[PDB]
Amino acid sequence: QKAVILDEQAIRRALTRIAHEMIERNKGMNNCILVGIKTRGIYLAKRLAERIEQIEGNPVTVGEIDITLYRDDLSNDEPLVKGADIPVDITDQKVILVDDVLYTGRTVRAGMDALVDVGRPSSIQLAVLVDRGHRELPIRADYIGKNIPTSKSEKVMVQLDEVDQNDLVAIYEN
Amino acid sequence: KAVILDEQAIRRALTRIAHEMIERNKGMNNCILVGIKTRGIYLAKRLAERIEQIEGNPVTVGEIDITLYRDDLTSNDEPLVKGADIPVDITDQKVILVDDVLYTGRTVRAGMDALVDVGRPSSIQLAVLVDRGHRELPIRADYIGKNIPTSKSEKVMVQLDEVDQNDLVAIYENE
Amino acid sequence: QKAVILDEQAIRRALTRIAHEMIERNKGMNNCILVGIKTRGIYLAKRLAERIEQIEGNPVTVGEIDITLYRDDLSTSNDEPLVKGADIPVDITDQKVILVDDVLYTGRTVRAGMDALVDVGRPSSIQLAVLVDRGHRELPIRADYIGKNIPTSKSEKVMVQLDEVDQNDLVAIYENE
Amino acid sequence: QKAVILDEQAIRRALTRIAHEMIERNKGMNNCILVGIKTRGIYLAKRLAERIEQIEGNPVTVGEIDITLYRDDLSNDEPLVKGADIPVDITDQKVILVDDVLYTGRTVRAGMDALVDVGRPSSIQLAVLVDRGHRELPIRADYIGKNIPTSKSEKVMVQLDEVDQNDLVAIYEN
Ligand SMILES: Nc1nc2c(ncn2[C@@H]2O[C@H](COP(=O)(O)O)[C@@H](O)[C@H]2O)c(=O)[nH]1
Ligand SMILES: Nc1nc2c(ncn2[C@@H]2O[C@H](COP(=O)(O)O)[C@@H](O)[C@H]2O)c(=O)[nH]1
Ligand SMILES: Nc1nc2c(ncn2[C@@H]2O[C@H](COP(=O)(O)O)[C@@H](O)[C@H]2O)c(=O)[nH]1
Ligand SMILES: Nc1nc2c(ncn2[C@@H]2O[C@H](COP(=O)(O)O)[C@@H](O)[C@H]2O)c(=O)[nH]1
Ligand SMILES: Nc1nc2c(ncn2[C@@H]2O[C@H](COP(=O)(O)O)[C@@H](O)[C@H]2O)c(=O)[nH]1
Ligand SMILES: Nc1nc2c(ncn2[C@@H]2O[C@H](COP(=O)(O)O)[C@@H](O)[C@H]2O)c(=O)[nH]1
Repeated sequence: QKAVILDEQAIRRALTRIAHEMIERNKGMNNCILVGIKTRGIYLAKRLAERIEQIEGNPVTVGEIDITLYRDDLSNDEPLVKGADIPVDITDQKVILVDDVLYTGRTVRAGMDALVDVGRPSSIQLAVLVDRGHRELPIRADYIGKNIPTSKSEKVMVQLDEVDQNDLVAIYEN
Repeated sequence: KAVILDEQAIRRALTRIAHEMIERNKGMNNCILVGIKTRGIYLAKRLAERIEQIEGNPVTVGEIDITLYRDDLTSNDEPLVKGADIPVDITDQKVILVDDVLYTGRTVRAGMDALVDVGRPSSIQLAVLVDRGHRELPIRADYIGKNIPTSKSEKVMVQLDEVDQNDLVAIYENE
Repeated sequence: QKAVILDEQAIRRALTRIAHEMIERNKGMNNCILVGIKTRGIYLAKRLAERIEQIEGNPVTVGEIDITLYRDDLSTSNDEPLVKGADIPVDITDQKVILVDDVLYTGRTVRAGMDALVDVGRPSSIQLAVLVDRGHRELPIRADYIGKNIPTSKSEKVMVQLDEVDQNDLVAIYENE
Repeated sequence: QKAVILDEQAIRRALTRIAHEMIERNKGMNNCILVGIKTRGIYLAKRLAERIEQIEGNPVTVGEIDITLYRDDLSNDEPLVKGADIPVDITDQKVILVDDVLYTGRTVRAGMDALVDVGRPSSIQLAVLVDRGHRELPIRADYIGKNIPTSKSEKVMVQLDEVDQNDLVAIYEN
């Protein structure tokens, strides 16, 4: 069992709204790059970029960051960057990280630290489809599809058509 | 004096708000916009046109007019409804009130009451271009163009093309 | 079957924090009156008043509002809270009034309370403190002071127990039925 | 000058309220340490620690992080950690960073990086007296004395008695 929170239509409308928020807050998307985290983040980033191209008429560059969980186990797991593929110079550019779910914030901090270390973007923003709460760092998403309250024993399933052959956000037990 | 939104920023805020309204109401079926006073009504019409463009269905726009009444002896004026024109039945429908500036919240409270003498809507939401803070009632906007905390000794000037021949939001010293 | 969200200590901490937020935002609680809604709101208001008296050294006046649900459109359609009585022992004109309730949900109860106060007096402002905000607002109303956000799903509600009313202090979420 | 925002009394009330928030959210402040950034942050952390102990009778440890702005030209400056004095093991502990003003977020990110790398706290929170907006990273304060959006062309003056012989927060055109 699992409670469906967003269906395909609700995902589409949240992403469309997010695109218009990005255009609003960046005053056009000139000099902005989207960088998706991991598989689902990258597909979200591509969906946003296509939407923005359609709205403004200019392409938006999309990069990728890969992040993987390392364990003791010996426990605090640690996400570490395994690779980045960003096809343009980010220095003095606005970078928007994109991910499916925000939870502790540790994945984004790794992504942020990587970008800040390797380039000097003028700013880094964050867009997520879901914020599930329970942050363990002072990190917040600038753009949020849906706030989904959860308990620690719950997990959010994000399905995307490209990866999963369904567009759906649902909450489930472990 | 600061300019806070220029014409382009106003347009992008209203476009975003339209998409927010479609999102949260899951399509703007069974949802009506009601504008407060002159500028709110024009903002409501702008939002309605945008929504029609996005979803392909018209959205009904109503109007509420609200006048300030005053007593003798900074404060104590009371906004009262002086007319409403809502062209459809609002009972069991979602209504979104629309205004330019949220300040004390007293004007919205007068509008919220009025709505309830014309239908029992299933819910009432509020969209404003600017929230300037200093609420005197527990009222909040659900959709906000720009959140702009101000001092009591400041004022927000909202100009709209339909009324003022220019689109702008700026803050100036009340003094 | 319920999850305890706040125990007696966490309720005390939230209310203590709320008292300090009130003092901060009102820059002292001079010319402020607390008005509790229904039974549990009133007891919360009294607790908050006692705390504020302790912090600032001056008593805070507490009033009461009673509010009851009426039905039926007779077609079922949404119930309407109406004010049944109010006991406010001082003049509120030009005073700050803080409404106090246990749980904020649609906002309709507070709108009735607010409409009443604004009608019969002309306070300089009205604020709202609640122990719990459960979400699902149907009106543009928010609490100024909030003990705990406890979002509820469709089948859930929030149980609030207070020592004065329930012989125990606890906030828990439960499945209705 | 352009505006006062907090006088002494307001600073005292905001810090008292913050202390109560910290007791509430951390359920007492057991296994929680405050770390002040730079001179003014450290004085704020000390005021908060003293208040917290008075409320429930439990002492709070205060550490210090020093952070200096490095420049590449004589507006992309970089705050770097110059020193830290953390007097207890922070592994599996909650840490609260404390500063006077949050602006771009880059100072906090440097401080965070300094903690997260050199201890493994269970979480890191942030308390500030003023949030002045214009963030350039997805960083937010958990505790805020006063939320004060500003233009890039104004500065926030924070005066604290320990240093400045006056308590005040004000905005200045600069
Ligand atoms: N689908 C899903 N991903 C999660 C969930 N919690 C964490 N994640 C994954 O882990 C990262 C977020 O976790 P955090 O690092 O913020 O704790 C994201 O890359 C996300 O894909 C969840 O509840 N559901
Ligand atoms: N244009 C402008 N209108 C204001 C301002 N403050 C209040 N108002 C107007 O008065 C109403 C809101 O004031 P409130 O009733 O919320 O105090 C709105 O209808 C708005 O048009 C302001 O600072 N600028
Ligand atoms: N950026 C900026 N904000 C101001 C100025 N004056 C007032 N404000 C904003 O409005 C609030 C004023 O609230 P007051 O305490 O004056 O009622 C401040 O907290 C701040 O957020 C100003 O000169 N510049
Ligand atoms: N104990 C409790 N009371 C509730 C709950 N939901 C609504 N209420 C009660 O109903 C009123 C608020 O409901 P509203 O009018 O905001 O929909 C309050 O007076 C409160 O006592 C809940 O989940 N638990
Ligand atoms: N007093 C003051 N300090 C500031 C201001 N802007 C940044 N800072 C200092 O710089 C840090 C925050 O800047 P950030 O790194 O967030 O851009 C804090 O350590 C703070 O003391 C300001 O406007 N006034
Ligand atoms: N109240 C007030 N806020 C200001 C003033 N100047 C700037 N701000 C705040 O700072 C924000 C950003 O300023 P901007 O970066 O757009 O110049 C404005 O949206 C506004 O909230 C001012 O003179 N008074």
